[PDB]
Order: sequence, then structure tokens, then C-alpha cells
Amino acid sequence: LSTWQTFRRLWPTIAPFKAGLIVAGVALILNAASDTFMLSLLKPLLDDGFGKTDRSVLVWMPLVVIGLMILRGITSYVSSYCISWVSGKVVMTMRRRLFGHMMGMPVSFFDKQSTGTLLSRITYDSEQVASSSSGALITVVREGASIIGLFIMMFYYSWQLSIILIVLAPIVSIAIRVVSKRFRNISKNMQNTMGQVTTSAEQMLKGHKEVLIFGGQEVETKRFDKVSNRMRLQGMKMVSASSISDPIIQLIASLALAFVLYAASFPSVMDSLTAGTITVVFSSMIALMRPLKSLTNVNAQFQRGMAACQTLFTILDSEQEKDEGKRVIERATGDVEFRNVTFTYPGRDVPALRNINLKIPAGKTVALVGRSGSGKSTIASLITRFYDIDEGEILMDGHDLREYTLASLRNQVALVSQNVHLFNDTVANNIAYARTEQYSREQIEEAARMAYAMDFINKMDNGLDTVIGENGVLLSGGQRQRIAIARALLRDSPILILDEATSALDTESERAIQAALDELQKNRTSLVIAHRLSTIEKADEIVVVEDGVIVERGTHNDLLEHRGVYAQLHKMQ
Amino acid sequence: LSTWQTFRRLWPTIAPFKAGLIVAGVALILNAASDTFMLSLLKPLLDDGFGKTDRSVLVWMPLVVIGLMILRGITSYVSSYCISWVSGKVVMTMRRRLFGHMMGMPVSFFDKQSTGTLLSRITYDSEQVASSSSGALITVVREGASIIGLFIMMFYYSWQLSIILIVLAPIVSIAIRVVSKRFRNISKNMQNTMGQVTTSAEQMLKGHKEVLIFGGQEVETKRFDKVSNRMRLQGMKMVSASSISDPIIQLIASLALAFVLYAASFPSVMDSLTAGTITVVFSSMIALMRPLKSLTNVNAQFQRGMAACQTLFTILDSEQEKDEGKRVIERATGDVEFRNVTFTYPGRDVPALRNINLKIPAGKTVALVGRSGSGKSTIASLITRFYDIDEGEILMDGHDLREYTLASLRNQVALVSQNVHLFNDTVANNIAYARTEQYSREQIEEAARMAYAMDFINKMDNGLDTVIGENGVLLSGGQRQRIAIARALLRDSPILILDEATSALDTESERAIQAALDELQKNRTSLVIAHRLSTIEKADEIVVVEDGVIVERGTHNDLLEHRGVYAQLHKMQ
Repeated sequence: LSTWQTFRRLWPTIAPFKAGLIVAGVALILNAASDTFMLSLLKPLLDDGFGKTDRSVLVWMPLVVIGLMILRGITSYVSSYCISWVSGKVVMTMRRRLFGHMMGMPVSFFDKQSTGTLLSRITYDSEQVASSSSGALITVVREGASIIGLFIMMFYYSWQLSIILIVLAPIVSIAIRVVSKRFRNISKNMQNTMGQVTTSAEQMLKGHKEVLIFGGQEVETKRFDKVSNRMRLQGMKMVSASSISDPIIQLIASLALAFVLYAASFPSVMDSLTAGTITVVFSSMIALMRPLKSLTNVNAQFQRGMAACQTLFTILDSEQEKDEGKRVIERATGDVEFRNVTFTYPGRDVPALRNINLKIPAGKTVALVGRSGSGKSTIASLITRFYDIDEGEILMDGHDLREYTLASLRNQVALVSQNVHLFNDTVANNIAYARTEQYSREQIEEAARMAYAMDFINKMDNGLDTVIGENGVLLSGGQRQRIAIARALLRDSPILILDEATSALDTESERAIQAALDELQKNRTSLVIAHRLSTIEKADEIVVVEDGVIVERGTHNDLLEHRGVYAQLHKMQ
Repeated sequence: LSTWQTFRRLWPTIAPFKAGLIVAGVALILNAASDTFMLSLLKPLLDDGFGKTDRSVLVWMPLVVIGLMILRGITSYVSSYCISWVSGKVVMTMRRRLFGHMMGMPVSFFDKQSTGTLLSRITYDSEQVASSSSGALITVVREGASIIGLFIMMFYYSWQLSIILIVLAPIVSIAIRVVSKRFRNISKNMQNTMGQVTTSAEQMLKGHKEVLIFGGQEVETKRFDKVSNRMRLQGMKMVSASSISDPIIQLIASLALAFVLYAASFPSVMDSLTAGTITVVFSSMIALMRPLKSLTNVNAQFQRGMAACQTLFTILDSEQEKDEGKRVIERATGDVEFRNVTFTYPGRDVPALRNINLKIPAGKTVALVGRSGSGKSTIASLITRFYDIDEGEILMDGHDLREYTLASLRNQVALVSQNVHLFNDTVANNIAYARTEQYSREQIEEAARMAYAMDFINKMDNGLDTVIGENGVLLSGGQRQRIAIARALLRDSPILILDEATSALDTESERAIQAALDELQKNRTSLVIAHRLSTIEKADEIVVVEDGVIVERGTHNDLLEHRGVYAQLHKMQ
């Protein structure tokens, strides 16, 4: 199939490191030739060694054995290390490409499955692919070289008994196969019948409810007696089938061996045959069995690994973010407006946003009121263009976002929330993340102090250079709120979205973040996903979206006079 | 431990068939002696055979091989068949005892575990126990006899190189173990560190939502670059560790072999050493490895099987139905009375029935109305005594049922419902089930005809002798209603419990079952779990039980005048 073409597809990666593969191949060939020579070592030990007197063969053969193990160990280590080096480099390159492509695919991808299996894809799948390919190569080369060496050793050493074996070993195998298959079929038949009787016993048990109420407990025992007798008979037949199977293979193999001996008995091949020369020949037919099985399984292993590589490449090539816009926006000082916006969340046939009309005035803040799942976060998601709207237009400065570059637009929006991501880095490199080459330490410290986020930083191990993260020094919810506020204030994002916390923190923590938000952070065009009524009451406009449709719009007092859904919810609050 | 005492507890079962075990043991010993002799066959083949000329050794040795393998096949078949016979008989006896005890446990037990796992207990567990014990015996005897034979062969054949081996081999095994363990420890350490770096990558993936909105996608790539480099280095170290463990083991074994050869080199043991006598000695140390591993695994396999036997015996001995009553009731012609009856269904903390009071007049029927889960079937269950009441008294003829024998009491109750159990037997042996020695065929046919259940019986293959069941000729719901009605009418049970169907069948089937029920069946003290308002309207008393309490008592018209819950349900119906 095309599984062997997967090697050609991977070749542009493995080929640059060909030396690390040539060394491994040479080492494996040397290993095979160090094992074949060991097998050939037997004949001098018997014919010219142990026989007659110890004519220095017995004092020199162990030295050869020791040297040959030294060679085998060295070559095995060299081959394994080189194979590991090339596999590690291939895995590293493939992981790099996969990740670089992976952090450019639309958020939707990461919603289809959780991040847990993505780490599996980028960690275990590449290791599996490289391990399977390396195993295929290290098996084919080594076992093929060993088989060739063993066959050469056979033919050189009294080929008369070798040419027989190669014409006799297969046919016996075929015969063996036949017998096994036949008897296997018999077993299958019995299994089917067994199932029936088993079901009968099961029915018996379900009769309990109806055997106690009548005068049972005796006829039931007799019927189970019959069923158990039948079960025992069937088990006996199965065991008899297996135990008449096995000795047939044994006898066929031993008959083959007897025929080999009888053929060697004739006075035509004995002349080139001695006591020691056989011990290398028959031992070859003993050591040859395993390489053949490895060669048979090498194709299955290769196919499995390289078919995993199929999905690993399928993830590698796909569609990415449609950054088909071309205009570049700096310092958005216009109006964010929703006009007949209809959107269906991926995975949800029922639309989540329907003809949503919403204007966010410049310099003013709006509070978006609604229940959980009402669609009051999908609006922000569309603002950041994590999902493209199905119908309508959303515009800032007067132009729809699908005609804007994704880098420029997203640089205009900064979100602060209770669930913010902290990269494993210094606190300063997290305040000015991705823009550390544009802002100085003084600006970072100014932002941190102005966002009321210095007291918890000046008390750290290294202050603003502490390595922070979730796999390191872990910060509290208020602390990460403050750090995100410092980041957003430093970046000076014209577009602001806010997800207010659903729970109140400590008095010191709440006092600070509240001061930051109100006095310092919120001075721009803000869209607040409000949860506290105090925040709602201090907003220039209130919008109450309801499961896809906004019901009422206005100020807090105006909506209270309206006596709508907002008034009822505020009464609840 | 006591796992070896499990054999003593099972001995009263296996011991009666000792001959089937003695034959198996003798056959296994003969198999071991046919393998040891086959190994000892090598020396004449090399020394006195293949060497010099073929002095009739080469034409007689294959005959010995053929005869020995014929003996091996015969003895293997005999041993396996005898072991299978004794195992099958033990399994049959244990299954019989288990089932006979199992049909005596109160319904409760059968509610704790579904009927699926009970069939597993009575089918697969006993086979597992017998298979494990038989494997333990067939391994210990055979492999121990083989080991003894091989050691005798070693000591007889040039003991000088045998006494060495049984000294060097063990110490080499210890040394090998040491090395492996040490390097294994190293691997473990790396794994821990590996985990950390893996989590880092996973963290980075979860940063997707926070990297697109800022000017990332570059520093992220650099961080993954560093992480991937560290991952590759750690994988390299792991492979290096494993690839430095294999060669050392190999080298240690080869050094042991070289020391053996050097020791044999000295002119003190060579005199008894010949070319052919050595192949038999070293081949023994090759064939001896597998029996040792089998002996090591014997105890583990035995413990596993005989610990499964522990739970199989735990089920065998337990509590049964409390048939502590001694008085016998015939033809119950009194009243069924519930007085302050409070009962908690097993597995439910909240009580199922609470101070339930109820009178079932002699010769009259009562319709007990309620919703699903209201406890409208637990009352019938208590009447049948599938469960014992926690407090209160339920009595027929004037005496509580815990003062009555369970056989006599349950002969006074016959339940007809839509879900009735049909045993795999003749239709007549189901009409007069468990009482086929008391009623003739004429009575069975009379009951079947009188219950309007003959038209569907006269049209079967053999009429009233058809083998019916759910694993055979399957009957319809109305047909099984009719067959249960015929059974109850034949038994002439004074007390009736009727569970009316929740759905209407065909017009012919409904007409027959309804006629049977009303005209013929219901002429006794009846407790009806009514579902249709028509059946309720022709009842002498209506009871509405819900949530362990009775809403109202009275007749249909009286309850309608009461304007209670029954009136509302009748309006609903």
C-alpha cells in the first residue's frame, strides 16, 4: 500500500542525519556477524577442542568468546545510541512543526476536544511513530543480516545437510499449519453449542421468582443436574480436542527430524560430515526461528506506526485563521456597533445570538445583563473574533472586522477576568508579555503600582523577576486579577471587555481590584459582563440579552421605570 | 498461608476419584522420563554415531526418536484426559452444590446482584478454580520430574562440569539481578522529571486563548523550542540507560560461560570429558531454564485460583430462608389482614410501607390503586413473604405468617401477571408445574380449555406436549397470561394477586384473558393491582396507597362521593 510511501514523505526529515543511520546500520551488521561467528565457534570447540587432548583450543576459545561479547556490547550500544539520536531529532522536528502549526489554528479546533488529548498528540504520537519506524529498521537490518550470515554458515559447513533442511523445513510447517487449523475449527463449533447450554442455566436463575411460590426446588434441581452433566461432557470434548491437537504437531516435527537423520545416514553425505560440524548446523536451525518471526511481524509494526503517522500528518495540514483582511487599525477611537447579528455557536444547531443589536459608545461603558448560557459571553467572543458571525455585521470605527487583519484587531482588545492565564516567566515579562522589547522596566513598575499590584510583588522572592506560573509560584484570584489589570493598563487597549467575578474575595483584595477597575482601568469603551448590582448601577447603558434576544435597553433608572426583566432581576439582587 | 489448606477443604471432593489423578501423575512422570531420555539420546549420536563411520547407530537412532515421541504423545494424551475427567467431575459436583444451595437464598440475595453475574459465578468461577488447581498439579509433577531427571542426567554424565554449573549459575543469576535493579531505579527517576516537562507543554497549550489576543505566536514558539529540546535530551538519557543494561547482562553471562570453559580446560576434569558427552550436559542447562520459571509461577497461579475458590465457598455457606414456622395451612378460607404494617424495602433507608392497614374479605376482591413507586407491589411481595416486615402483623385465617411454614404458605398464593416465567418444558408440565404427579392430563386440558387457552395450544406442533420456553417456542403476552391463569386455576389457590397489564393487546387476546380473569379466575380472595378503571369499578373495595400511606378507603361510588385522590384519578382515567 501507501504505508511504504510514508517513509518517502518523512524522508526530507530523516535524510539530513543520514550518518547517524549509516553508523547504526554498520553496527547492526557487525552485531549479526558477531553472533554468526559465535555460532560457528562451536565446531572447533568440539571437533578440535574437547576431543582428544586440550591442544590449546580450550585455553584460547574463552578469550575469543570474551572478545566477541566485547564487540557485541560495543556495537549494540553504538547502534542503539545512534538510532536514539536520529529518532530524537526527528521527533523534535516533528513536534516543533506540529506546535507551530497548532498555535495558528482557529479556537474552534481546541473546542472540538479538550487540551488533554492535544498534549497526547504532540507528545506520545510522535514518539510512537519514531519508535515504530526505528524498530522496523533495527529489526529488518539486524535480523536480515543474521539470517544471511546463518544461511552462509549452513551452506559453507556441510551444505549436504543444509540443502535438505531448507526444502524440508517449510513443508513440515505447512503440514503443521493444516493440522492446527483443522482442529481449531472443531473448537469453534463446540463454543457455539456451549453458549446455548450456558443460556439455559441463566434462564434457570431467572426462574427463582417463580419457583419459590410453587412447590419447586426439586424439579429445578433435577433439570440443573441434566444441564450440568451436559456442560461437563462438552468441556470434556473441548479438552480432548486440544490435547489430541498438540501431540500431532509434536509427532510431525519429530518425524521430520527422523527423516533428516535417516537422510544423513546414507553413505553419500557423511563424508563431509563430522561430530562437530553438525552442532553448528542444527544450532543454526534453532537460532534461525526467532529472526523469521521478527521479519514476519516487522511489516505489521511498520504499518501500525506509519498509520499513526497518517493522523499525525492529518493534524499537520489543515485550515488556519482566515486573516483575509488587509487594513490595519491603530488606537481604535470609534464606535463598536452590532447590527442584526445572528450567530450559531459551533456544535449548537439552535442559534446562540440572533439579530443582536448593540452599540458601545466611545468613552462609555455598557453592562450586559443576563443569566448563565444567555449568550452574554458569546458577544465578547465575537468581539475578539474567536468565532465568525453567521449573519450581520460588527464594526469598530465604522468598518466590519472580517476586513481587518487579525493581529491589528486583537491588539485593540484586552480582557480582564477572574480566569486569566499566567505564563511560566518573570512577572515583568508577564506584565509586558509579547511586548517586552517595546516597554521598559520603569513602565512595567508604574503599571503594576497604578493597578494596585505592587504590595504582593514587592514581597516575593525576587520582586518583579519572580518566575511565576501555575507550575510554579501560584497566585491567588485577586492577584491574577491585578496582574491582568496591570497588563491591560500597560497595553492601553482602546477596546475593553470585563468578566466580573461571581464571588467576593477578602476585603483587602476586593478593595484594590475594585479601585483599579473603576478609577484606573475603566476609562475606555468598556463592555462589562456584570454580576454585581453596584457595577450595573454605575454604567452608562444597560443591555439585558435573553437567550439570543435582547429584551430591554437603557439606563438603570430608566430600566427600573420600564419594570422589565432588568427591574425584576435588580429586585432579586 | 491458608491457601494450601484450600486443597484440604476441597479434598473430600477430589479424593473419591484418586485413580484419575494417579494415572495422570504416572503419565506425567513418564513424559518427563521420555524427555530426559530424549535429551540423553544426543551423546550416542555424536560420539559413537556420526563420528567415525555410521555403525548402525545412524539407522537405529531415528527409530528411537520416533518411539520416544510416540510414547510422549500417548502419555500426554492420557494425562490430559485424566486431568480433564477429574476436573470436570469436581466442577460438576461443586456447581450442583452451589445451585442447590443458591435456590434456597431469600429473594433479597438475588436483588443484591443481577442474574448475569450469578451465572458467571456458577459457570466461569468453578472452571477457573479447577483449571488453576489442575494446572498447578500438572505443572508441579511434570516439571519437577523433568528437573530431577535432568539433574540425574547431568550428575551421571561427567559430574565434574555439573557440580561447577549448579555453583556458578546461581551466583551469576544474583549478579544479573543486581545490575538490572540498579539501572531500573535510574529509569524511574527520569520518568518523574519527564512528567514535569510534559505538564509544561500542556500548560502552554492551555495558553492558546491568551496568546492570540496579544502579540504572541513567536515567544510561544521559542518556549516550545526550549521545552522540546529538554524533552529530546531526557528521552536520549532514558534510551542510553536501557542500552547500557542489556550489554552488561549479556557480558556477565558470557563471562560465566568463559569461566566454565576455562575450568574445564584444566587437566583434571578433561579425562571424563568427550565431544558427545558435553552436548548433553550443556543442553541440559538450556532445557532446565523453563521448568524453573514454571515452578516459580506455580505458587502464584495456585494462590490466585484457590483465592477465587475462597469467594466461591463464601457464596456456598450463608443464611437461607427463615422457615422457622411449624404449623401447616390448607385451603386458607379466612381473611388477609394488615395491621400497623411498617416495612423498609432493603437498600432503601426511607421506609417503603408505613403503618399500612388493609382488610381483604373472604370471597371478595379489592382493587389497590396507586402510582408507580408508591409501594403498590411491595404489599403483594410482603403477602408472598419475599421480604419480612419490620414491624406490624400480616395474617391469614387469624395468625401471622412468620408462624407458618414457607412451603405451606406459598402454596396458598398464586400470582398471575403479564411477566410470568415459562420453564423449558412441556406445556402440560407448565400448567401443572411442580405438581405433575398429582393431576392427570384430563385435568390439565380442562384447566387450559376453561382458561380460554386451548386454541393456541391445539395449533402447536405437539399440542399439550410442546417444549415451550424463552429459549424455544416463544409465546405472546396474552398467551403467557392465559398459561399462568390455567396454572393458577389448576392449583385452585385461595389467595390471588393480579397485576393487570398496562397496555391493551389484540381484540381476540384481550377478550379471552378478560373472560378468564373475571368469570373464571376471580372468584376467591383477590388483591388486584389495577391499572384499568373498568377493573376497578367491579371491585368490592378500593384502596389507594401512595408513598407508604393509603389516601382513602371505600367503594368506587363511595370514593367518588368522597372527592378524594381516587376521584381525581378516575376523572383522569
